[PDB]
Amino acid sequence: ENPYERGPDPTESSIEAVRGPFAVAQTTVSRLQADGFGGGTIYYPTDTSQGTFGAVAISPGFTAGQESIAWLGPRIASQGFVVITIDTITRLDQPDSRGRQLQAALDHLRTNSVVRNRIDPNRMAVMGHSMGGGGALSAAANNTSLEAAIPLQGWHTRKNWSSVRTPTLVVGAQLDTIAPVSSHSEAFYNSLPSDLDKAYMELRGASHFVSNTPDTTTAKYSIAWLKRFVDNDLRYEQFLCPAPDDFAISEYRATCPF
Amino acid sequence: ENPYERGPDPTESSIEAVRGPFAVAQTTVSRLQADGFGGGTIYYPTDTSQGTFGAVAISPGFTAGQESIAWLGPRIASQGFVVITIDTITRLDQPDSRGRQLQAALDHLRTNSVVRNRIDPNRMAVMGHSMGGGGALSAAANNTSLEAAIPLQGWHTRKNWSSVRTPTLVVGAQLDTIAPVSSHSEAFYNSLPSDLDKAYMELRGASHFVSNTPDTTTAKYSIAWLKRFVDNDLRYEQFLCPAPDDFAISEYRATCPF
Repeated sequence: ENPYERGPDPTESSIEAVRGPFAVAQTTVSRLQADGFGGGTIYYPTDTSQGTFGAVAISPGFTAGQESIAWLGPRIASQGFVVITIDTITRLDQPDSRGRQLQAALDHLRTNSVVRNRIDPNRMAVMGHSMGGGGALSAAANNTSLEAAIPLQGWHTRKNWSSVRTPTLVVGAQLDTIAPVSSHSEAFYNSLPSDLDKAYMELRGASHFVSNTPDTTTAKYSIAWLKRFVDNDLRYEQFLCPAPDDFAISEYRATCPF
Repeated sequence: ENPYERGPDPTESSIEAVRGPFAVAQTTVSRLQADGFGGGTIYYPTDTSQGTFGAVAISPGFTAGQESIAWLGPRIASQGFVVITIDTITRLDQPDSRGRQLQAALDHLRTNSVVRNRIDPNRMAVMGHSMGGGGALSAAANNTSLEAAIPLQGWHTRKNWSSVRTPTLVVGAQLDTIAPVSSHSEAFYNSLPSDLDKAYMELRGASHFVSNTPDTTTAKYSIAWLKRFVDNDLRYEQFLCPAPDDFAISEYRATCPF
């Protein structure tokens, strides 16, 4: 029996829902309380009766604040995760620094009074938009114990991710002109190791900013990826393997079965 | 230019070599000659043309002698370091006492006629196996001027190392049942300050005693860590950031960029 399974068996409706089965609360980490990042908001399930949850840190991109990624916080946490949306030390920080800050935010959770007993500190994951997605890849490259990484329209000068050992879902936007998929997202996917459990999902017709307001395709597959790899939850593989038949997806690759 | 750089530009071959680019000589410190430790062997480079070298002290574990870590002495010294492998005052000394003895051995070097003019006493580091690695962590916490610390399969009853200010590489052995990584090595790493330059390297399939005979993965990354932090040698950051791909490493984390 998988001890990390949380919540009832999933369906298309359950993974598409704006709020999953877990009621959520939130707490604020001030810039002064944040060591190594710019503060953030932690969203967590209030129901502790099924045990501890994996933890996820999410970074915004260049010039952006938590508000550009905030919707992901409670939408993911309500599926059974402790999720921190961060602000960066400055909004001009580059991807490598964003990766250091994502790790600092995860480590903050280990001692945070509100959530220390709610997380399984051994099961953590990273996500981010654009430079924040470059930061998520950097954080995985620097920490092979992370269970999942999800760069959303990621931007980074670093194109070679052969060092990553963390299952990674790369989400590109077809019409992205800021972090074009050919030179960013797809290049990242192609340099991740052949053997790694990974996937590439390109969002049809989407601009670079698709992640900055609610997008059901982004949410449902991020949830499935986090469930499958943070929780080792085999109930969620069905949404990723084989490729889903989804008009919202213009290209797809995945190393199924995982 | 960094005045502390020593030796040719590094490669995987050079950091993996049993003997690096510097020829070495040795001198013995008798138990009677040793103030605050049980004696030792000092290995040092004979090439003085680049100036003085940083110094490193290495402690064995409980019940063990210098011979259980001796191979590390000339292997590290041949990369450009003055390295003393110690015996402890008694074989039953506990971790904090081993830390005091590591510092005493380092402080000995400035009084030793053979090597006193070969060292930079402002650039020193500590290492040790099991209780000796607990001693290295203690010595680091108790001397914020130390430049690097490397506990190898460290054992300590103290799990909270939040006061350490010295860049630390924690080397775990995946299958260790004596100082299991979950309750020793990883607990130490997780409690080191988030802001500290630090790394955790887990040796795949390794037992507690992997450090007691030559292990190339242990040597190469210890050398890279000492270079990066004792010498501030940026030529060695490439081996530590991002996670190396070695098969012999089952897990790696580091607070890159340093």
